[PDB]
Amino acid sequence: TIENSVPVHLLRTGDEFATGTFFFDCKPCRLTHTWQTNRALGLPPFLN
Amino acid sequence: GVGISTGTFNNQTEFKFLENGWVYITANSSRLVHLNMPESENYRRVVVNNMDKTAVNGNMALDDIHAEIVTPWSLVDANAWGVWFNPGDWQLIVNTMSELHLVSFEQEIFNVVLKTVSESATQPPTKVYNNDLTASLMVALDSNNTMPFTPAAMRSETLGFYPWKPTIPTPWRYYFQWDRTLIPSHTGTSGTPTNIYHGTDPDDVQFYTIENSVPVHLLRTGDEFATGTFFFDCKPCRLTHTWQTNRALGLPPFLNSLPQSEGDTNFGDIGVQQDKRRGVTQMGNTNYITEATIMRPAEVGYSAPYYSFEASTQGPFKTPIAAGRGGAQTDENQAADGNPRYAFGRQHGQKTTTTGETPERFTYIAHQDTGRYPEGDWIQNINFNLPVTNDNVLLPTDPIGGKTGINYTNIFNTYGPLTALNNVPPVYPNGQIWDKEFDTDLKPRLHVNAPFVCQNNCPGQLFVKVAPNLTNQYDPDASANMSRIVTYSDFWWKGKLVFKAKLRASHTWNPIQQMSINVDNQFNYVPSNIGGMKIVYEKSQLAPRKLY
DNA sequence: CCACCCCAA
DNA sequence: CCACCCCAA
DNA sequence: CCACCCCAA
DNA sequence: CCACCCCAA
Repeated sequence: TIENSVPVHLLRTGDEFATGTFFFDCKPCRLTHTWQTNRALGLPPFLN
Repeated sequence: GVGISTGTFNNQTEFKFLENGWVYITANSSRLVHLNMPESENYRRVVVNNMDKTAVNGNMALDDIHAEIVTPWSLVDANAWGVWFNPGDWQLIVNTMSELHLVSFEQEIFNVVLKTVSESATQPPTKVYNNDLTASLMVALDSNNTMPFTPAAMRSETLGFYPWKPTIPTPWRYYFQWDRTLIPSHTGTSGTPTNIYHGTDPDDVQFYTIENSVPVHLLRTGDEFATGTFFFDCKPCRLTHTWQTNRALGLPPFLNSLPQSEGDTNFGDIGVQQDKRRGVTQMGNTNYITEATIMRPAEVGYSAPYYSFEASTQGPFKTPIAAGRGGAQTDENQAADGNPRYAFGRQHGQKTTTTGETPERFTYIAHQDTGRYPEGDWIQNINFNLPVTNDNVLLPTDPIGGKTGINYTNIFNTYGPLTALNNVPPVYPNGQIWDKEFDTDLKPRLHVNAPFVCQNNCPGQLFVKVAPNLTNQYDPDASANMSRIVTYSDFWWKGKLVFKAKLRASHTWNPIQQMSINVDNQFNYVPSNIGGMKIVYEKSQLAPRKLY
């Protein structure tokens, strides 16, 4: 129940509700993709 | 310049004994490398298609199709155990020490020599060797590891393990995105299954170039190229093995009855019935508390599919495994617990006074027992109600999928958040030392090729090449590839690898398994009347330890 | 820039 | 005079 | 007067 | 004027 657990701000017309600034502590996302399997790893054979 | 020396030779193994059983192991390997002129001074892109082996509709693990690009640049790898120690040093670190730690690494190249070959077609004809004191050597360091990583240990294209023996770098090459499809097919599978070389996904086109990405240091005769000192930030390696399973964990039963005479035949009986024994089980059905039933804190090692040849966009490839032994090396499956296999020749073991093109190898079998005997398991009904009945138990012998040879063991994967594990021990000589790490957000817990896996960037590859020596005729607007002066160069390479490890104390009563010289070893560690040398493989972790 | 089979009189 | 695919630990 | 199988958190 | 199911980062 929101009424019970969380305050409610009674806004009218001349009222502004604003949050704060929420800082995030999560891991980066990479704009890169890996195209290597298990057959594209290491020192290929030597072609005689 | 060309008058004086640039470096010194040192292939010494220094043991700096510190305080608190701590030692300093600085291995130096100064080998003299030889290198010839690259065929082509041009980069190539080559496709390998052995679709003559993958048609028999039996052979699918013989897929040798890949797309590689050749570089005129000749690489130099020293990422091996055999290059840094001899059979004498190892025995020390193995018998005396407990755990080993990797520290520094610095390479140094000196006494560069470049000679031209003059072919005097006269009778024999004859060959006249000279010095082109103005010639050059092109050195390159990938200090920014911009390029792929090709550990040349995998394919025994390392450096000689005998210092008094001149060696050769490996022609550099790397993978280029090759797309394929190949469906399995047994001896019976009628018609031609499916197998093709799509080509290349335009997305995954990485065409590298050393000239462009990495500086090149043009060395002459009176120039020395030296690296720095590379500090390593990787996890320790343990010179200890765990011999504890799940049946050798905790407080054993209390034996209400003990023998009164000798013999390993006279067994001390507990003296209580299985469905009236006190303790804890992970079952809510039974009342039987057995050494197999009882609840143990976790599970040692895991059980995965064996000879489980997966596949993706590049083609099929086997499923790795990180398991010790399990079962007396008289009862293996050298497969289930994936035991490495090593093939070298003449320059990395094997009898020097040998002949032909046939490697020698060994299937290294560790000491640690986390491995399994997948021929003594079983899956039965929730009701237990044994003695279990057929229809109520799927055993190893019982086929799965209707085919004989197959099992549930073959398709089985018991890896739980309760799986305990120990990394892959060093495999000396041959074996690898340290190996870069995957650039995937999620990373493998441990590698199967190297005891050490660096956490940050690792040493940059040293690419060694010969500079083009040109004649009086050269037209850069020609279809053909000019004609250069047949030039080669030999240079001395030195290495300083630093290790820091701890000394083992005695805590049992029974001596521990050490390394020694038998009447069957002797002539495995000494030259022969002709000067026949070879380095044998020897177990790393041979000293007990407690898992719990 | 040689010391007691290593680093190191 | 090697650090995380550039300059640049 | 209990710390990571010794002395020795 | 948003921090780890309350007051209360």
